[PDB]
Amino acid sequence: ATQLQQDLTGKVALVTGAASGIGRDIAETYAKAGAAVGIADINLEAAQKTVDAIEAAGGRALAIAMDVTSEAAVNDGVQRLVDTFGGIDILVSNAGIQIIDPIHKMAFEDWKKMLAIHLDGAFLTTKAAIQHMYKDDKGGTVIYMGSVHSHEASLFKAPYVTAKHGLLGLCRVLAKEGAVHNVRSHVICPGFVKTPLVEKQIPQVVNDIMLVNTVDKEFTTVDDIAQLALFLAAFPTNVFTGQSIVASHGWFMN
Amino acid sequence: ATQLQQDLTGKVALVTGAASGIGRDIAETYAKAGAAVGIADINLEAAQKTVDAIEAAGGRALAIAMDVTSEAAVNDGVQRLVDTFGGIDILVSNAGIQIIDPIHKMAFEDWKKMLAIHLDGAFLTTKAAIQHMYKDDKGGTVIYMGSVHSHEASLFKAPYVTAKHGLLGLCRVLAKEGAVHNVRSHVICPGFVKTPLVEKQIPQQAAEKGISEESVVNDIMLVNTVDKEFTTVDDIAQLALFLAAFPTNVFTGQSIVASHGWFMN
Amino acid sequence: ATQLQQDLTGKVALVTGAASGIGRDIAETYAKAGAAVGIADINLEAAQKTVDAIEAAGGRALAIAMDVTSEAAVNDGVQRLVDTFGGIDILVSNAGIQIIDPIHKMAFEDWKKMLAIHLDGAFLTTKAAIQHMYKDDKGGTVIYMGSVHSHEASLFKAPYVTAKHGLLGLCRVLAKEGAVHNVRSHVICPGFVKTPLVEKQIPQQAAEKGISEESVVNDIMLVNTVDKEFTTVDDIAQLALFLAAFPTNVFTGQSIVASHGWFMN
Amino acid sequence: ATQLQQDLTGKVALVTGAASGIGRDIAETYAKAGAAVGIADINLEAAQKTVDAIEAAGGRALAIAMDVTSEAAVNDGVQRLVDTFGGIDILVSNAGIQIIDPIHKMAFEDWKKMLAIHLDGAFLTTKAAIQHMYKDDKGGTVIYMGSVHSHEASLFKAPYVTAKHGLLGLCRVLAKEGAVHNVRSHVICPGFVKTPLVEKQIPQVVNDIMLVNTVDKEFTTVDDIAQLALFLAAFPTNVFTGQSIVASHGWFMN
Ligand SMILES: NC(=O)c1ccc[n+]([C@@H]2O[C@H](COP(=O)([O-])OP(=O)(O)OC[C@H]3O[C@@H](n4cnc5c(N)ncnc54)[C@H](O)[C@@H]3O)[C@@H](O)[C@H]2O)c1
Ligand SMILES: NC(=O)c1ccc[n+]([C@@H]2O[C@H](COP(=O)([O-])OP(=O)(O)OC[C@H]3O[C@@H](n4cnc5c(N)ncnc54)[C@H](O)[C@@H]3O)[C@@H](O)[C@H]2O)c1
Ligand SMILES: NC(=O)c1ccc[n+]([C@@H]2O[C@H](COP(=O)([O-])OP(=O)(O)OC[C@H]3O[C@@H](n4cnc5c(N)ncnc54)[C@H](O)[C@@H]3O)[C@@H](O)[C@H]2O)c1
Ligand SMILES: NC(=O)c1ccc[n+]([C@@H]2O[C@H](COP(=O)([O-])OP(=O)(O)OC[C@H]3O[C@@H](n4cnc5c(N)ncnc54)[C@H](O)[C@@H]3O)[C@@H](O)[C@H]2O)c1
Ligand SMILES: CCC(=O)CC(=O)O
Ligand SMILES: CCC(=O)CC(=O)O
Ligand SMILES: CCC(=O)CC(=O)O
Ligand SMILES: CCC(=O)CC(=O)O
Repeated sequence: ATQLQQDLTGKVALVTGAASGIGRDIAETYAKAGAAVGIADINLEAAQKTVDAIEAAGGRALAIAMDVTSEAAVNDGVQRLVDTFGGIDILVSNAGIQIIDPIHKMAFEDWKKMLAIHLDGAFLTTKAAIQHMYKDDKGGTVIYMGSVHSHEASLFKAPYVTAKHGLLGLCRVLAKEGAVHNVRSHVICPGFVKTPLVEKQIPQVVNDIMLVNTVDKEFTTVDDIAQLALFLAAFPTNVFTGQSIVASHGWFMN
Repeated sequence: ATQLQQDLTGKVALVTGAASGIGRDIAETYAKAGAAVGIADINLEAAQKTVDAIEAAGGRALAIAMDVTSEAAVNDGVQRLVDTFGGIDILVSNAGIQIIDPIHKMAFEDWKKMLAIHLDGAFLTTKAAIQHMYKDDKGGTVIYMGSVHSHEASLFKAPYVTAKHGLLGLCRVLAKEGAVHNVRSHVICPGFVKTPLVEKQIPQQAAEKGISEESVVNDIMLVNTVDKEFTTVDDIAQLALFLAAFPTNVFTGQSIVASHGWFMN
Repeated sequence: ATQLQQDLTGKVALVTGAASGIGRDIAETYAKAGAAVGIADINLEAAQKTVDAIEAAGGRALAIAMDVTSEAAVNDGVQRLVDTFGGIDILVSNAGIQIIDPIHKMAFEDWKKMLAIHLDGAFLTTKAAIQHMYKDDKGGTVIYMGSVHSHEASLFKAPYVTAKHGLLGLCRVLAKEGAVHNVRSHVICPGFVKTPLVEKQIPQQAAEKGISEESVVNDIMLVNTVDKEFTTVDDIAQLALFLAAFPTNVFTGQSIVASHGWFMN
Repeated sequence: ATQLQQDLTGKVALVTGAASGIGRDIAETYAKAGAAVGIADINLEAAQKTVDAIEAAGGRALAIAMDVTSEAAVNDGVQRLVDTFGGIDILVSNAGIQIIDPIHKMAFEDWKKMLAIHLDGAFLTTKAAIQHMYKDDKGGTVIYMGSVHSHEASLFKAPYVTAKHGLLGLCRVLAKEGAVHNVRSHVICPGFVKTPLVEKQIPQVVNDIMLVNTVDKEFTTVDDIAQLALFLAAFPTNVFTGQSIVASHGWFMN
């Protein structure tokens, strides 16, 4: 007989985009599970508010100014975490934005900004993290925040769908490369969640366009994603390495 | 901030194939979490041994003689569980066998036996279970035991690969039909696990091919893992408990591959 | 610089379900390309009508009474084609029916009938065909008629979706086993095609739901196409001829979806 | 009864990376089928040699200097084609390179160069092409050159696998957006082909690493890919819009 593992005591996690939404719930969930957590965001003030809440709730956290499009900012922020907490056991590459336009109208600047945040961010944070994890084959976990848009398309989201599909590719290479150093990789693929990234979109409908391909017309929640991220991060074996897991109430059945 | 849910207190589960291997660990893990478990298997005596181990640890279980190929045996055993513990919240359709032969040699009766156990067993237990779960839209969880062989093929396993592919289809239909009744469906897709279904295969293939058992394991069975590791019964029982206990229906219709990087879904 | 190959001169094809719909067009298209075609279907008279149209256009065909659920009927009909035209180069396993009911209402005998036609029919015709194709490693092409329902689910179609998922598995195993004998396998996955199997469904679902036939077509059947278009029998016959005539085994084990953007594979 | 369609008489195609390998066979195949073909390459001299061969073989072609990473070079080259032949009916986005390194060793410059060629090239050529195709809903075909690495990973190819996965995403969005203007999109996914991109790799093995996941230990050929590209380009209906088709001798069964 067995039981679920969820203790991250002694572990150090870095979550990008951790000032808000899904990242913030993953960070606070990891801190409640006993991890020391780096709150990495381009918004340093918002990151420090998250850290203050985590510390008041009895956890350990560090606010890290990090534009994930910048090699220097990624390398310096990972080093700050390692200097502060002694290492890095978990990376969640979660920072993201949305920019909506049809391909024939979309600015090339907006295309490149989307790939810079979603794909360059994923590459830079992965490379920095695994350089530490590969030391003495101690290993670690890398989770990418994908989407149902890793697996299928929607109108007017060309660069987002391109990026979220690409994150599967990066995850699958890291599973192969990382195996020899005890590094496992996963992609979590949510459906729509009522974060600021989405409550933004609703004004600029729920049952008829956004939840139309769910089986039950339910939003995915931040706690759905944070529970799956804790289950993966705490998992005692590398059995899930290379996998994507869709959390979408039946929108794309993987 | 949140945390994992793993409490099945007050829940009733039926696990087919629970005398052995993956099903036995899922049943014992569900009982440890507070579920009452129906142990459904071909022989009452073999099922009763799993019941004995659950009762020794302070859990509640019932041995159910159920050949999942039989409509009457499936209907009668599901009714016995409901009559005993008051309902059914969780079905795990897990009973299986392996018959190995290339298509051009495979006996038609072996093809039919394989689809009956894997596919008719999944239909019959599903239909009997959701009759109860659909009542007053109480709802429940149906888990199918698929495989990496739900998603790709291996030599000499046509009916097995056909069946494990088919179970994704049944799960996807049940996700759509069950939603209005609070029924969620899932497929767990293990890589090789060293149950008796596999431990039998190792000496056999070593002798046929005239290679070491190490070669069978490393160059044939685990050749497409990234790390040359078997999946374990505890891997699959932890995933089954994570899904059975999950507080929302967010995973309904999904397959999750637990294979050490053999087919990256 | 290259060009398409579409010459089947000197080839012998067997198409199951070729009295009607998708199978009839594939058979007539293969004959036009110079193949001799076995028209296999439940009734000799219905199959003979397809043979009549092929002969009128200057082609060679044979009506074969074959219930693909029967091992003896399948073995006897494959032998008749081989005895008549000297061999079998191409199998298209296409015979099918649709039975619509939600899982909780579906008769077990309807589940079993569906898997027998789609899955036992695919095993039996495959095994009988490759006995011949494996001789002297002459080789050949096996095409399964899958569906979008090979890859995703719809309400009330559990056995159909289970079967069409299963055919991907059988195709993937045959790709691995057949390679050493120059046998290649493929699954064609159409969206909705207005054959009699579908034209029957439109009035029926309009009457049950109390909606227009336009609504059945646009809001139910084609709702997940990008352009609200049916797939056609000529779409599927052109893909079948492209695959049957292809000069290399480059597509072996693949499924190709022909669905106007309904499931993008 | 029906038959295969392969006549491109009256049609205008643009193939990127058309000076060499798969692109060159697609271009010459389209020209033999009666299309006027733009031979778009960063190597203008190599492009003009391809054009000379096509013209001597009795076809129509135009050499177009085009770095697909450059918005200006893409827009100017598409306009040159349209000015010369009267429009654009077919785009094959095929230009590519390979850069091999593990994630922990890979230069960030090499990551960005790979995404610039594979993904920015695809975006820029698509946007330019569909602006013409969308005029009076005349429509057209866009084919991306993916890979088995659209669908699964190999060691030491993080940016390539990321890019080829991303091309599925872009194709699936264009199928949805393009449908209202009679534009269809496809991805062709070859396994290994003995082009210069690969005969390069063999020195720097065949049966045991490169063809190990094929069912028959065969290379994919340039004519395999060119036949599939002609079959799609000539297809009388939009039935295959949004689809990827794997041509790999059983390496990844889609
Ligand atoms: N909300 C949804 O429906 C949904 C669904 C599936 C996937 N996603 C993905 O989840 C992730 C998080 O999205 P969210 O909904 O929580 O959004 P959010 O806007 O609530 O949070 C995103 C965070 O990323 C930060 N950020 C933005 N650009 C950054 C940069 N260059 N460097 C560092 N930090 C940066 C923002 O400041 C913010 O704190 C994204 O990758 C998104 O694509 C969201
Ligand atoms: N072991 C593996 O590597 C592996 C990997 C992937 C999937 N699976 C699947 O896991 C499931 C469990 O297999 P396992 O490895 O634990 O094997 P196992 O042999 O240890 O257990 C299977 C159980 O099923 C029972 N069973 C067989 N036919 C039955 C029938 N008609 N009615 C009722 N019970 C029946 C057996 O008696 C046995 O107790 C099967 O569906 C199998 O295909 C196994
Ligand atoms: N029409 C669609 O929209 C569609 C879409 C995807 C897949 N399909 C598949 O295409 C195939 C052909 O269907 P269709 O639409 O042309 O239908 P159809 O009814 O026009 O033709 C099916 C043929 O199969 C024959 N058949 C049925 N049971 C048989 C058996 N036991 N033995 C031998 N022959 C038998 C029928 O007599 C008939 O001639 C089926 O496998 C179906 O599932 C159809
Ligand atoms: N060869 C294979 O095994 C294989 C397999 C699958 C996919 N692919 C893909 O097929 C496509 C063609 O590859 P190939 O093997 O024919 O390679 P190749 O090297 O033979 O041809 C590539 C061509 O692209 C051109 N090119 C490079 N950078 C460019 C740029 N910035 N702008 C414009 N043109 C540029 C080169 O000059 C060359 O003429 C690529 O996208 C590749 O990823 C190749
Ligand atoms: C990917 C689902 C999500 O991130 C909402 C959106 O599509 O903008
Ligand atoms: C998928 C089931 C397994 O790992 C054992 C088998 O293939 O016989
Ligand atoms: C997939 C077969 C089809 O389009 C008709 C049906 O679903 O009944
Ligand atoms: C994608 C297959 C190919 O392009 C060869 C390679 O992996 O470099």
